[PDB]
Amino acid sequence: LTTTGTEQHDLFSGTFWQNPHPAYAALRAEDPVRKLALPDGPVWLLTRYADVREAFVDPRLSKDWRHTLPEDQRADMPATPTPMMILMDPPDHTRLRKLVGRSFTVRRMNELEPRITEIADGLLAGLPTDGPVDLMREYAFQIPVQVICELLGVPAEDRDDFSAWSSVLVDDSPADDKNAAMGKLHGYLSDLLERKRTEPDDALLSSLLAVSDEDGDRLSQEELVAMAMLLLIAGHETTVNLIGNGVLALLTHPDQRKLLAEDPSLISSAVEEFLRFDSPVSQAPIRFTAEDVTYSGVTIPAGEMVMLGLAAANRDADWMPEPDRLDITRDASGGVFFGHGIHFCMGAQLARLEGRVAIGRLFADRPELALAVGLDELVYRESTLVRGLSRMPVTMGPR
Ligand code: HEM
Repeated sequence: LTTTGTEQHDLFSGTFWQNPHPAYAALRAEDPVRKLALPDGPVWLLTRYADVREAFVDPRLSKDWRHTLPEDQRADMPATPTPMMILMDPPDHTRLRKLVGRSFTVRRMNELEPRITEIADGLLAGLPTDGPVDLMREYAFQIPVQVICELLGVPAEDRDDFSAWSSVLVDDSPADDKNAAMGKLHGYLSDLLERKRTEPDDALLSSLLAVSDEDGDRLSQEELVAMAMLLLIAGHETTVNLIGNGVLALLTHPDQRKLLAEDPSLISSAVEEFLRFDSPVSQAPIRFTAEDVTYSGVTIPAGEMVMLGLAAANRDADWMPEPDRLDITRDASGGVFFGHGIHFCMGAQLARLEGRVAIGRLFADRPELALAVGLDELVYRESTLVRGLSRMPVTMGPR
């Protein structure tokens, strides 16, 4: 629907998709705990930073879908549709992350910088010198999935096929295409595991197979494929939009772009602001209420679905002073863009690394980069959990 009073802004419909921020601010001020009638049913939205951050660590906001279901029917059901950690609660979540963390290390993420810088340069060389091009499809879409390929150790021949299948999930609409692309990804990854079981290498897939703890416990076929699938889902579309929204932020702010060109080393700090200013994960994945929770005088009953407004919260003036202004020189301190608590983005370090390499190399390579269309001529994807551009037409300019 829409907001109410003073002046009303569209929600998850119409004008919302071009700029959801005026709508986000109205909610924060007038209506911060709101049951929203969506296509996929009724979900609650928390928009105030303080509530969002609290909700993240509150155990009463569970990742278990069974909390919607009555008492006597929960014994029947699995805790998860697939054994992914983002859908799991403690202590099951604790064991899974502990075991994957033995392979998906901050070191391994950081070790990819040379391989990341290669992928970026390869696409930059493949972009035209003269004339307009689509920066989303021809650059922004391509970096993350190829980083994910290097991570998992997907064969070089099949990398372009892998890239295409994942892009169908990122893409706007068709559902059957999204359901079948999942199918041949899940097929390819499961197939790949067994090939790495007899021919191992230095890549993450082969690394995850051999993982043990103190007790001698490991990962089975189910969990390994589910982790592979999650790494791709949670790390492709999300990273694409950090690159996308971040480049947009610079092109639509001539002052800040001057600051970065005159001082390239600001890029690490710049990424941090792009994540706060225009958060690619607009709302966090669904949480379910185990018991009744109260926020801003509104009680969400037990069994309801809750989304945490990350993009909204990151512009709360109670947290951040002058929060609508883009300042790359800022100090992040507690941006809920990577989440907060037990579920905090497990690939967050890879995400920042890809963020600085993609955005930093591009503006170095193409200093006279410009938008090819007006800001109101830009089209965003109409998806709940994402803020992101379907296309970004840019002129590369001379030199
Ligand atoms: C800048 C881009 C990214 C953003 C904004 C982002 C955001 C998030 C957020 C908000 C969560 C928590 C979801 C929740 O609490 O419901 C999350 C979880 C996760 N992200 Fe990311 N992410 C990004 C990139 C990546 C990358 C590159 C990877 C690695 C391939 C990754 C892997 C994960 C995983 C595995 C989780 C689940 C952690 C857990 O629950 O134990 N993400 N991400």
